[PDB]
Amino acid sequence: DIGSEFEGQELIVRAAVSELDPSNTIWLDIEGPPTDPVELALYQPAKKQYIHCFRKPHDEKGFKNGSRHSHGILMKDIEDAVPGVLSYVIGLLPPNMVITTQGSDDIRKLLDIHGRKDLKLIDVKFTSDQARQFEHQVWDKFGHLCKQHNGVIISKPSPDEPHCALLDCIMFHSAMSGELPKEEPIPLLPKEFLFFP
Ligand SMILES: [Mg+2]
Ligand SMILES: [Zn+2]
Repeated sequence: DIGSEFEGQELIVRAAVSELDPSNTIWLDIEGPPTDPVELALYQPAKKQYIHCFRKPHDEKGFKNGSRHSHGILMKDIEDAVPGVLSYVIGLLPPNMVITTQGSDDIRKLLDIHGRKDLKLIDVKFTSDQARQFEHQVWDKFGHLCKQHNGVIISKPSPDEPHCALLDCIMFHSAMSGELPKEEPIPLLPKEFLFFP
């Protein structure tokens, strides 16, 4: 408990989680399977804020599937992610918090694995077309928020846009609201802390 080389990261995450208001809508999305997640985002539109972090997968062979066909995150761009950050964020979430999601199955599993059966999920149950209404607009306006999706998406016309946990949250909220947010949410976790020097 005393002397950790990751004391800073821990304090940063604690400070970020303390900013979450359990009275407001909070979105959560992950990329990667719930057993080996590689990207996590929480987004609270009412406070114009988000928590966003990464982790290196433990199953590198399995990671290839999501990388090529879903999220487009290359191993090179997350191999230096500080381990445990993603789990620490989940561990700190307030008791019994209501979390908004699109497609609850994998998130439920993720949270259950983390022993967070107390967290409650709303699934907005969008169709794919509904969920991604604002995809191009979100990448145009907010794409600079995540530069970690550099792999071309293969179809197992034109390549699909890769899925980013953060931009997914933003575009899902935009779909629910009918419009993109006023302007630019603010990161609660400084990017430089998500990765090894
Ligand atoms: Mg997603
Ligand atoms: Zn991303």
